[PDB]
Amino acid sequence: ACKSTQDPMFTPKGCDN
Repeated sequence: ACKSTQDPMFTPKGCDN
């Protein structure tokens, strides 16, 4: 269970996908 926070240092592959 990951936090949904889409930013330049965050990677969406595996969390917000």
